[PDB]
Amino acid sequence: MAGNSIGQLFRVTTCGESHGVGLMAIVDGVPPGLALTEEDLQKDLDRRKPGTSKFATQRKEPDQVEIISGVFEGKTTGTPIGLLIRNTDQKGGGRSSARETAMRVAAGAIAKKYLAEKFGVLIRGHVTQIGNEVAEKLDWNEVPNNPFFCGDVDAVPRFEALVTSLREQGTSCGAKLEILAEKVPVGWGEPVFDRLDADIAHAMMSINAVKGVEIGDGFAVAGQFGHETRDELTSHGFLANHAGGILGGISSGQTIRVAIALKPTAKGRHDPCVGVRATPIAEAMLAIVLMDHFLRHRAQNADVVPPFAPIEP
Amino acid sequence: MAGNSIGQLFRVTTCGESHGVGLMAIVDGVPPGLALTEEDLQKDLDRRKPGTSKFATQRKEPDQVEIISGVFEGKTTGTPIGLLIRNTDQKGGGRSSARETAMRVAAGAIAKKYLAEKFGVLIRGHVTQIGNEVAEKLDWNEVPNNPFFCGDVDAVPRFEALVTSLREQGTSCGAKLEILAEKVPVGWGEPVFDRLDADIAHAMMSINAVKGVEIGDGFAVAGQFGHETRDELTSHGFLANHAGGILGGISSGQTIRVAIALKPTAKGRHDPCVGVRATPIAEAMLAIVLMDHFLRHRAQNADVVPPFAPIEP
Repeated sequence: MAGNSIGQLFRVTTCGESHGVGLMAIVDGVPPGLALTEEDLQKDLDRRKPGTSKFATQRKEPDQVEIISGVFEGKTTGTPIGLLIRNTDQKGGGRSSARETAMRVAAGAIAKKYLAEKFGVLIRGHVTQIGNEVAEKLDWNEVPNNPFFCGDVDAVPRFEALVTSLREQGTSCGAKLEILAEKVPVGWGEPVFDRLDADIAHAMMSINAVKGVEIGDGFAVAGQFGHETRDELTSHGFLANHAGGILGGISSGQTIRVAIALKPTAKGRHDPCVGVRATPIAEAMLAIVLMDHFLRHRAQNADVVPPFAPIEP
Repeated sequence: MAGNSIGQLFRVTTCGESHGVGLMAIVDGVPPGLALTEEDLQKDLDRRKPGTSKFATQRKEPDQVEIISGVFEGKTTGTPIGLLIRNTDQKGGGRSSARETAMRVAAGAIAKKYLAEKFGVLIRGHVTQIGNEVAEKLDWNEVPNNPFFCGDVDAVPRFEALVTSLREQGTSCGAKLEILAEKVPVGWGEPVFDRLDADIAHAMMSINAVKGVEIGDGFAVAGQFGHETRDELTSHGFLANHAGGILGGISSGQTIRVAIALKPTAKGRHDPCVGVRATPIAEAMLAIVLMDHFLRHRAQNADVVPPFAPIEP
């Protein structure tokens, strides 16, 4: 069955079998005035498989999302937004689990686009590891350039070789993704039980191969020592973002760092690392949580008193 | 300034400031007929101090939980159960935060008893690592013999040396705890968004200082390769809980394995590794989610029927 809803104020409620007739979502709480169209959503959808009709050799135009309510004349009305995908599962039956993820990613798209305009929040994820290959550096312009979402232009070949290797031998490997949210206003999160890190973990943990979630330095913290605050020299600065942007479960101000670990996954099926495909959904999940908490934080302000630096519309 | 509640069927709602008059919870959803008095709760509350006789230079009584409603003649009636702790702030000297943690432990104590009596579920935690010291073996008998919740009697010496140093040096260190849930029935959890692992993670992260949560093999999984090897005479059995007792977001029937990483914090009240005192609260939170998913699982179906299982009173 299903626990098919997520969010208090930004709410996504869904349904649909991968083999069923179609897939649906109702998304509540998105304020009126947001330019929004189907294309905005597909573009994130189609990001899940980074091919055009290019990617799978003879693949069709993919199944397309349709906005059924909530948008008037290109803009959000501020009523509940309905999404539909009709499954053109072309007329033992298998199942492709990109259909099971669609509604999340279409909804996250809505929360991304809203948070980018309003705040310039930018939510982006990259695979740091596949099995025994690690990326060692980050270049945002590189992650779209290779089919692993890898920020390290020199590991891409090494990742590529490991994928080529596994394919040969009827195996598959684990993955670790990092997702970041930047330009996130301070103060979001709801201790005790709805800390921003908690909802994040909750949300990420809805993705299927996930075995862990961490925030900031995450697990390394186990081995660390409390050597961060009392004495400085003249130059130094302790913005290492050890907390990964959440402290006491409310946003810092700093970028938000979350990592997750996806496990290995069971004609030639080119399996081998389905985990990299989780990036756009991991990005989706984070957006959905931040939007929810945006709305909660606003609902708890009689009205605003900044603070806001030289302004950066 | 709170999101002060957790659960859908087993629901726990709280309030109380540490220097407020008192602390309260209202716990919803416990079936009638569980044997319950204040003592079943203090035992758990008083476990935040592995030694209560074992204290630095003086100890108060301490502070006693009172059950306000939902029990008759020693038994849950099935009505919401009210809990209160009146702060004897005493009307400085010694100040502790054990207070923001009490209603959680008290309510976990309840979930825990019900699970223990009904399904014989066993939820215990142990500290696997403090700073640079790691414990190797687990002997449940050891766990309450030391003040570290440590299951390895050869690590106790080392943990003691480490902590004794750090306190005189004035340094704090992080910890890593493992919490286990044994004899948990198969079936529990609610995908897509309320998977058991998602709600575990969510809950673990309400504990301050947690920077990571992992299920089963957890972060090891990024570096792993996949198959159920193999077809030959010796090959590894599926029940090595790689999954830590959750599959596709629902309990497997295997033991539930959860690890969390807690970061270092910052007269003789110096907390070098407060992380170890989090063990009872991680037990409570795991009990609270389990209890919740039990009821939700009951609610889902009209008729329970085999497997025969172990449902042991």
